[PDB]
Amino acid sequence: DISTLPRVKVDLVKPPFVHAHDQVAKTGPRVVEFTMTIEEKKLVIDREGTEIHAMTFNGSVPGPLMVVHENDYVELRLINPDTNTLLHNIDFHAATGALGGGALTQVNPGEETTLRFKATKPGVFVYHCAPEGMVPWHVTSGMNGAIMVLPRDGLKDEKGQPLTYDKIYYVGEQDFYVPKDEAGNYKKYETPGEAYEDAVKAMRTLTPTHIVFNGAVGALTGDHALTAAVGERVLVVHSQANRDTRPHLIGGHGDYVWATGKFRNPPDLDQETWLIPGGTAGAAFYTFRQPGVYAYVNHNLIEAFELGAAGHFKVTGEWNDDLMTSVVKPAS
Amino acid sequence: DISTLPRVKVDLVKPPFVHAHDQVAKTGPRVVEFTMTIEEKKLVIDREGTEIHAMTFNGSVPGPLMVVHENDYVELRLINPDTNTLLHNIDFHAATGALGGGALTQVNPGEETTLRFKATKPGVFVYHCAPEGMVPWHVTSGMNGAIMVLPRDGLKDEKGQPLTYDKIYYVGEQDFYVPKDEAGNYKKYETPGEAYEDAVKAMRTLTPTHIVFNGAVGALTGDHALTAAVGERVLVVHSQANRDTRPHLIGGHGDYVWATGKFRNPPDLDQETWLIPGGTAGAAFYTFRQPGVYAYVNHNLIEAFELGAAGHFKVTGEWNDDLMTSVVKPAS
Amino acid sequence: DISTLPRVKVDLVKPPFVHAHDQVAKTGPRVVEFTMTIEEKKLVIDREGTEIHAMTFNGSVPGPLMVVHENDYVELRLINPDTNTLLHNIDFHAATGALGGGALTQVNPGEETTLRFKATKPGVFVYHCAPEGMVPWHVTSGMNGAIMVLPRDGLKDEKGQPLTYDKIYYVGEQDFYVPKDEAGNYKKYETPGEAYEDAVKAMRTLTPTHIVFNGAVGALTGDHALTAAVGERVLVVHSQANRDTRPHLIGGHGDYVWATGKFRNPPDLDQETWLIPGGTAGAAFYTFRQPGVYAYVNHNLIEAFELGAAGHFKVTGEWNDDLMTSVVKPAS
Ligand SMILES: O=N[O-]
Ligand SMILES: O=N[O-]
Ligand SMILES: O=N[O-]
Ligand SMILES: O=N[O-]
Ligand SMILES: O=N[O-]
Ligand SMILES: O=N[O-]
Ligand SMILES: O=N[O-]
Ligand SMILES: O=N[O-]
Ligand SMILES: O=N[O-]
Ligand SMILES: O=N[O-]
Ligand SMILES: O=N[O-]
Ligand SMILES: O=N[O-]
Ligand SMILES: O=N[O-]
Ligand SMILES: O=N[O-]
Ligand SMILES: O=N[O-]
Ligand SMILES: [Cu+2]
Ligand SMILES: [Cu+2]
Ligand SMILES: [Cu+2]
Ligand SMILES: [Cu+2]
Ligand SMILES: [Cu+2]
Ligand SMILES: [Cu+2]
Repeated sequence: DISTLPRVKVDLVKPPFVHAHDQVAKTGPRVVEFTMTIEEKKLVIDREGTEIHAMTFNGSVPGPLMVVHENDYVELRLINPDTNTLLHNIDFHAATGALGGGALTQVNPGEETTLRFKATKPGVFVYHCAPEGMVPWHVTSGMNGAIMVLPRDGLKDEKGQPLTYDKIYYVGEQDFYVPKDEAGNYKKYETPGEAYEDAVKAMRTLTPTHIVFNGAVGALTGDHALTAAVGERVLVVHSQANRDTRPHLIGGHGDYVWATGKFRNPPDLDQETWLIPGGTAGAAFYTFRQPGVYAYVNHNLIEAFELGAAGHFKVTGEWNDDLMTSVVKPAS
Repeated sequence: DISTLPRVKVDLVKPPFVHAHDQVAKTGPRVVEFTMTIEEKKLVIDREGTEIHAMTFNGSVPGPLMVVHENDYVELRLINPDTNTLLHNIDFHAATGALGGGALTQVNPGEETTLRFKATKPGVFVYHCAPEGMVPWHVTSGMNGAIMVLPRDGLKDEKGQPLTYDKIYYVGEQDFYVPKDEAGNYKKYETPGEAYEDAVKAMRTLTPTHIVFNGAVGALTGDHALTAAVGERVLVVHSQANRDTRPHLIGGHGDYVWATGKFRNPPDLDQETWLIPGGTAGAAFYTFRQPGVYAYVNHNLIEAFELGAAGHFKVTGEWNDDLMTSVVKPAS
Repeated sequence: DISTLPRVKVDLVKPPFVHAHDQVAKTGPRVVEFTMTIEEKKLVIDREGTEIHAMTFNGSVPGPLMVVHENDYVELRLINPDTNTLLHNIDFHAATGALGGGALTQVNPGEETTLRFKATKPGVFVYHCAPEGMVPWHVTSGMNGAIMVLPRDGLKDEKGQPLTYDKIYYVGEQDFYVPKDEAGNYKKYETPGEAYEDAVKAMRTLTPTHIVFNGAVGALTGDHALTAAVGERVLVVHSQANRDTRPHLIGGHGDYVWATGKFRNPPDLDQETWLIPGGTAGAAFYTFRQPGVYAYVNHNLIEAFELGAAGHFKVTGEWNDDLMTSVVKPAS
């Protein structure tokens, strides 16, 4: 009887940060209550000032990472304020039935709904908006995030031993398809209905104009670089709701990787790069061994360095000359 | 001595259906006899009426699924009637030697041939036409299918326990490259030789115009939706002879997935989405838990909803409110 | 104390050949000394005579395969002669820290440097140039190769039994983005600085003009076909520093495949085709069972047969009619 279970209210945080949770479940199964408010908003996505009309869960691209344990119930109150213009819904790849929830969560502006589903499978999973007939437009406008369903006894390695992270980050990777005129400059639009056909045309090229982490070129750099210390164990959850990606930590590895995100499977060890298929979340665990700057990229390096799919870690601590050293510095 | 083995003649069926077979082999090794007749034919592939000249095995895109057991012999009589115009052959990725058979099966119009090969490796595998110098043109004109080589003791899970499907479907995914003029409309051609250079030009864009299941937009919908009941175990074989895909059951999962199709490997568990590389067949096993409509898609959602890579399941049975429910239906 | 370890100097060979090494380590850990000299040079990459300005390690595309054992130290002397024009460096995906070495190895023309790193993880790994702000340009100009870090006790199968190759080949796959004018012909450039913006424009299409093995269309064919004999065990290392590929041996299989290249993981068995993500090296082991010509391809068959991603094996020995035979040769 679900009414007999504890309820716990989660207050979400903005990516790449993740709301507080316990890796090993400290309670029995619970109804975990989340609220998200849809926000349609202008977002500047590149250094040139390109501005799009983003469609967001909770004001961010990606939407926030939700975290529960296997066999918890996820109860989401989804709010579509009357300041928005479009119909929206939500599909959880973690859920079973009704198109992941999408068939049950269609909200016009000025409406809300509450969905509950049982998180029966452990893993990281995409969630995204999916209104009938408009699905890729909403997803590729930024309306996607992820949910992590932890095993009740936390993560395990390929031998069944515990893997415990000290820090977790959520990197959402977004492909945008900003319409171009025949000279190649972006077009802008006066209403969503006036934008729709050229959004479809742009999408049908299958060639993103921008591929970004955390909603914009450079978002995970500078004062917003990811951080760690030598010796810290970091889990990086990475999602891509629409297109394949191939994450890579420049100067590091994925020590344990669930490339397709599902924790009942043993992780892949020692990865340089891994393929997260479009429509999937994956997760990589790494223990930092060296300080300094790292780049975390999609290793289509054009996508990373020309289109935006690159962020940084800043790692503090002691340099290990046994692992790497300059024997003779560059010289004539 | 192969002449001492039983022969069994298989009568193939049109995809997405699969000819009758036994999961666990009820006999010793056999020579399994198949016949396919090549048919070049016009096919309408979209709702707009776009018509291409398809190149088919047995009149369908994809060609039919062949099913044998490991260490059976596959004996294929391949017929190229004189009503066709082109040379064709067949390459089985299940086979060993002679370019998968292609070097031994070149048939002009008005010819036939018979190939035998031993199915030494269990899995689902692509087969496709591959005439020297014209390979991607034939494949991307629809001339590809798949063969399933079952282990003699049927499928097994990651722990070695049996996995028995109640139903099986074969979804062939086809990328088409319909030539476009500089305004973007499709061109049509008067002979295959007159079409060849612009087919090559279209292919070299690496951007399909259409990506379809079972040969056309919407083919696996309406009266031709896939079906199941709550509690039924379904295997979905999915092939893509030329380009990567990322299948996903919207509202469901791949409970056990051989993404790259080879049954000696343990399946991946609990997948949301999986990557089937171009040139591969994969297979996903799912037990339905909820009734209703599901969409089965390539989860590049542009490819699914704009280019055609989407089909439906219609599932009968009882709704489980424990797994999912609307707590508060959409309202003001 | 690294100074107490043996040093061994390796003399590299041109791909697809691989310098001599032992699979099972015959010594304790060593400092393995390599030297590479960067060469910027013109290369003709197709049958039409298209000529690009390639950026190479050691004069080849790909750069040579380096081979060490786990927990050896790799000490690379990297030389940038004054006959080159550009700044270069090197990033090893096998290494830990300093962007894989790139932060420590920036060499102007007329400079050299020596980097040492400990090869702590077994696998095949990409290495590539990565100068800040110019990364995809150098990589997609050919400036990438691979390193194999063997387990000290050699390769093992999924059950922990030895896998010993008789021959090894290194296939580097290169995506080139030759700039096109609005009629579609390639452009040529008078200096690297004058080429840079249109190189970036070409790359941003995400559509390679050429995808080649060993630096050119047809490079691994004819007198330069790969060779083997029936019964020989062959390891094919395959890298792609920037874009996904899907290798396939036409007429064969990958009997044991590390698609993402890391030997602590069990190999995938019986693969037809496998996905090597951009930014990764993979390795496939096969025992030949039939003589004749094989094609080794990227199984996007457009990429293989139209853009260049195809090579050949020529295999000597006895034909096995049990595995495959023509029962009735093509006839009227
Ligand atoms: O708790 N049964 O899904
Ligand atoms: O968190 N200690 O494994
Ligand atoms: O190529 N990714 O959908
Ligand atoms: O080494 N990563 O580009
Ligand atoms: O979902 N396996 O990582
Ligand atoms: O039955 N030997 O392949
Ligand atoms: O088919 N019964 O497992
Ligand atoms: O991107 N698939 O070949
Ligand atoms: O949830 N599938 O788009
Ligand atoms: O081929 N492994 O699914
Ligand atoms: O040998 N420690 O990396
Ligand atoms: O090299 N003999 O296994
Ligand atoms: O589609 N490969 O990057
Ligand atoms: O069978 N390979 O194209
Ligand atoms: O890296 N696993 O092949
Ligand atoms: Cu929406
Ligand atoms: Cu989805
Ligand atoms: Cu054909
Ligand atoms: Cu093939
Ligand atoms: Cu360089
Ligand atoms: Cu790299």
